Amino acid sequence: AIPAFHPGELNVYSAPGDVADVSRALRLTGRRVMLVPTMGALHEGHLALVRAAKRVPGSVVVVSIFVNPMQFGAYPRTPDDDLAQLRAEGVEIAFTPTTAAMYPDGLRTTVQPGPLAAELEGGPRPTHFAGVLTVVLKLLQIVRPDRVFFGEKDYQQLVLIRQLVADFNLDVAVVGVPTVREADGLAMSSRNRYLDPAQRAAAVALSAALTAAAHAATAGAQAALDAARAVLDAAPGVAVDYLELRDIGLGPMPLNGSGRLLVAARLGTTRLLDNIAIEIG
Amino acid sequence: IPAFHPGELNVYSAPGDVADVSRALRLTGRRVMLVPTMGALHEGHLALVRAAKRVPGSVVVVSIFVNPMQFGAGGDLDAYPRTPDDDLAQLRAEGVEIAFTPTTAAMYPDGLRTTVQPGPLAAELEGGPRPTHFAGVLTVVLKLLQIVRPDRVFFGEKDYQQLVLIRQLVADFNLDVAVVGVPTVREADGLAMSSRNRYLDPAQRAAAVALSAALTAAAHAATAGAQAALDAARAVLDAAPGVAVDYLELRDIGLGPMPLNGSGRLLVAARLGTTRLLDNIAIEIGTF
Ligand SMILES: Nc1ncnc2c1ncn2[C@@H]1O[C@H](COP(=O)(O)CP(=O)(O)OP(=O)(O)O)[C@@H](O)[C@H]1O
Ligand SMILES: Nc1ncnc2c1ncn2[C@@H]1O[C@H](COP(=O)(O)CP(=O)(O)OP(=O)(O)O)[C@@H](O)[C@H]1O
Ligand SMILES: CC(C)(CO)[C@@H](O)C(=O)[O-]
Ligand SMILES: [Mg+2]
Repeated sequence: AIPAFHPGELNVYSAPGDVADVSRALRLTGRRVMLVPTMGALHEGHLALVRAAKRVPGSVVVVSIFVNPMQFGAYPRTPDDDLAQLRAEGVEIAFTPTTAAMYPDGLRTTVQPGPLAAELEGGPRPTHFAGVLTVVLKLLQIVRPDRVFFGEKDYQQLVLIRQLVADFNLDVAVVGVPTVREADGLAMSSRNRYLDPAQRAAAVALSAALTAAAHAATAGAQAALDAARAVLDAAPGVAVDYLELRDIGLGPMPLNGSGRLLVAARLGTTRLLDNIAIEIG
Repeated sequence: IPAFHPGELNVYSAPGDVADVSRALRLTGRRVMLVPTMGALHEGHLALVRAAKRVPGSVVVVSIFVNPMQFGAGGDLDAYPRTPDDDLAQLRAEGVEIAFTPTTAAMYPDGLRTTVQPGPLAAELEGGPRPTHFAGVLTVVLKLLQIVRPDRVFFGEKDYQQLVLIRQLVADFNLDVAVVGVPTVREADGLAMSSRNRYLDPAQRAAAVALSAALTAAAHAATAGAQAALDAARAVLDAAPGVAVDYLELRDIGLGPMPLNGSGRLLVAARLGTTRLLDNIAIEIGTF
């Protein structure tokens, strides 16, 4: 028998088989299942993902809350508050599995990403994306959503998930949602709370550098890169790990055309990242 | 949706075509059965097909694809037997409605990019000397399952380690498909059917009976314990001319990090000339 599902209410399921059965039943009833993968501690950035999923006609939104140990090398856990926010957004399904339910046999079969996973964010964390793709593949198989939502803020992650979907012939649409930003441009992130006042003010340099580059781009790729570097060079205590212009699939940037500029920097012990669309010329 | 002529063999090479047809069939209530093969079909494959065919209201999809990823450098890939015409004739004779025959470019348009990394069992037995073989197998099977989205997928017990690894793949990635193992089909004297049997000359073919003879002798000797079972198999293999044993191992049925306790599987791999043959059998320790 299919588990109970109360429309218009937030239905919480912890067992994978339960959400799998409900999702299947709902799709048969005329709903389009939308999956929004999270690790909890929800903020406006996550709500933008949720709102994107909810606006699809016939949508039933499934928000997974799962701190995936495999993508780590202390993590904030606010169950009650996260669920309240989801209820406030009109989300009808929350999937909150335990590590044991997701990995009943430990790490055995896993996903091995292509070479892009060793670059950029993969430099300091070479096994991070294998963890991300493995848990995302599992969530996709459990929930079987029509569309899955990820923030553009973690652009490399978004691109790797598009590679996962294409490479494994997955029947799901991957939707990238624009980065939600604080009033001064800083990309919203749970980790921002760790920045002291001086670091928080200096942190504006990442987004300022990216938007400066996007507008400098009419003058060419070098102009865009040099403008971004100048902005980052005007900030104290911002240790840039990388500032790279690539094509939209993160391969080498074209002579002209569309691309993406990505930056990551360390402010004290907090690593921040950001990125932006760039049109060369 | 491409054309689907019921009661006839429909051949599709494009992944999108078989995906669309399978989806359409599933939507009308028919249950889709997938039998993955690398072609060069023989009675062993037909047993998988018949097992699939008997599921009520099923539509059977047999994929034929010599997967380059599971072959290690060498002329192994080029040497693999290919008999496409006889294969399709056999499927028609079996009443199969769908054959999926993708091209290498359709399956690997981006070369080897995202792939499946099997658990530790993949580095053992068959994987010892071929460390990337099972990643090739699991990657292609994962793709075939996503393309066809069958309710059940059929594999032969002959390649027992492969069957176990596919069950791991399905469990580990939460795949919504039932894995069905089908008993090994054998020639009248016991030889496990295999497309590689065609490389045994008359003498090697005669000597090859030793693998199955050794396994069945071991299964009956097992009432006396594991040592008796293994020694009986070894004696039969040792009495066989021109049979070079690669390995003979008795393991728990899951072939995993668990000691043998009552129910096991005895696996053997041996070379007759350049032909490497495999076989395995269920073993019950201390049971008559
Ligand atoms: N500002 C933002 N705008 C849009 N999506 C965002 C976002 N911040 C995070 N997301 C998305 O929310 C999902 C969950 O990612 P998390 O890492 O759990 C949250 P986070 O804010 O990035 O925390 P973190 O600072 O610990 O990394 C991802 O798809 C992520 O890209
Ligand atoms: N004798 C047999 N009985 C039952 N299933 C068999 C079988 N021989 C092969 N199969 C199964 O048929 C499927 C396809 O395997 P193939 O590699 O295409 C044929 P093969 O005969 O095993 O070729 P090979 O000798 O070149 O390895 C596998 O699931 C395999 O285990
Ligand atoms: C499972 C399989 C069809 C994958 O190519 C192949 O390994 C085989 O012949 O068993
Ligand atoms: Mg994050």
